[PDB]
Amino acid sequence: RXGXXGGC
Repeated sequence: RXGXXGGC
């Protein structure tokens, strides 16, 4: 998810 991405 783009290097992490914790919400959308």
